[PDB]
Amino acid sequence: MVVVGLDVGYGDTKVIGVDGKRIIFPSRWAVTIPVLSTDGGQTKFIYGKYASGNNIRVPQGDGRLASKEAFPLIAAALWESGIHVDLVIGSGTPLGTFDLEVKAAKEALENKVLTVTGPEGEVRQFNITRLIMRPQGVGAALYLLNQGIIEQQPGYGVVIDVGSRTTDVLTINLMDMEPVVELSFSLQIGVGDAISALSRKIAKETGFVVPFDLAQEALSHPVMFRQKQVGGPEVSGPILEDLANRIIENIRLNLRGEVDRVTSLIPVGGGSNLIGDRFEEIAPGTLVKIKPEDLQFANALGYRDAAERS
Ligand SMILES: Nc1ncnc2c1ncn2[C@@H]1O[C@H](COP(=O)(O)OP(=O)(O)O)[C@@H](O)[C@H]1O
Ligand SMILES: [Mg+2]
Repeated sequence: MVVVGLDVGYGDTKVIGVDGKRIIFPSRWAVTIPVLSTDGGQTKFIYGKYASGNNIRVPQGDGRLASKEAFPLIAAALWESGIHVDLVIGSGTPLGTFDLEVKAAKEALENKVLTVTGPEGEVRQFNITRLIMRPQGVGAALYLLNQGIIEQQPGYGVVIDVGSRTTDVLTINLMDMEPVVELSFSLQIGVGDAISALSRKIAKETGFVVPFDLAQEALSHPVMFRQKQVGGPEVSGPILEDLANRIIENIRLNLRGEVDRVTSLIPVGGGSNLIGDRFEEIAPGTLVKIKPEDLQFANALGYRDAAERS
């Protein structure tokens, strides 16, 4: 058994390979720097950073592995995973739809054989034995439980997963690491919002259209496109505080009175890299320390862990 843990998110796909190497390609694949192929040859796509264009595929849901917008990424994951196989895949999808979405994922990948072709004519064949699935938010909880960054006890943990499109909050009861369904939800407010809050912002003062990835970067660090130096953090406050507040307010709205049973607050996901610390005020000195580099990967890391435990 090779074990991979995989997290195909609207923005980035995240994968954890052999001896826990961390692959991660932007979640986008257009048909035509590897061309790969699930059809043996007939068909062929670029993925990741090197797909630019108009007829460009993307995920239309978080954690939707049975989706036809997802396959070429999964395929592309098992590529960069580094099998020198018989793999188990550990993954997640949000709690709201957790059950349906597990079902499709098993139909589309359990006991099936993804056959795939890259440069200089190379076949690789993964037989997928099983699919372990855990809700998004739980993946990240475990991994931190395994690392001792959190521990079991009385009270409730709140994993706040800042994503690219959605912010995904999962209230978990520490006694038993079981999610509290009624106290668990998804905002449709992510990082893009801060991004576009910026691309938009540029032209409405500067002049041209500032494209995706400079815009992404610009949230955390300054930029240049056409010898034009647009972007930077002291500007970026007025955005990310709103992004942050919107997220925060919306959490008080959902959680309420029940914000008193909260012992740990657990910023996770890529965006906690900008507005993470800002989340203390929901319930202060319940924050839980996590290495910046571990934030986009807490879930995948935990989906794989889960995979081994069985
Ligand atoms: N180290 C980084 N520095 C600044 N921002 C980051 C960093 N890593 C991730 N982010 C931001 O958080 C965003 C979303 O996180 P992520 O969960 O990876 O995407 P997804 O929404 O697909 O789950 C990223 O797209 C990126 O803009
Ligand atoms: Mg995500």
